[PDB]
Amino acid sequence: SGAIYVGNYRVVNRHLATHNDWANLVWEDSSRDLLVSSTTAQGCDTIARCDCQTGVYYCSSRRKHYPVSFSKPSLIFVEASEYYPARYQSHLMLAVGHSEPGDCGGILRCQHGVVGIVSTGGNGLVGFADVRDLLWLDE
Ligand SMILES: COc1cccc(Cl)c1CC(=O)N1CCC[C@H](C(N)=O)C1
Ligand SMILES: [Zn+2]
Repeated sequence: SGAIYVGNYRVVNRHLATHNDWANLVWEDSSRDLLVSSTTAQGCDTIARCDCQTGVYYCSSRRKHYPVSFSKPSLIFVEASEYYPARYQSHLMLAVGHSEPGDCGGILRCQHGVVGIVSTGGNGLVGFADVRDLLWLDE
């Protein structure tokens, strides 16, 4: 579990979105595992606007923050699941690190702010859904 609260928006993994999230829908992309819904209160999360490849993410399964090196956002193959058929997920960044299914939602940050959220993992790797290109989150 986990969300990014920036201004009047809540950004969550599309596979984990609630009824409230779909009833207050702004944007959703199944191929990115992202869903953005509207909130009635203000959010103070800063979104990073950068090309950073290092940062720190929260791993709920270890109750710990881990520093990571990660790749550029890209189309990576993701295996089938109860949420999606086997497909290419776009805007995905991979890093070597620990993750478990309940780890989706954990925030990845750099010196400039929120980079993205945990969306995939397995085999000693963690995948992050990038949010740095969604410029409308701050406007
Ligand atoms: C079950 O595989 C692992 C293993 C380690 C870590 C993790 Cl987060 C998972 C879960 C995983 O990657 N999923 C399940 C939920 C939807 C994700 C997606 N974005 O398509 C794909
Ligand atoms: Zn950065």
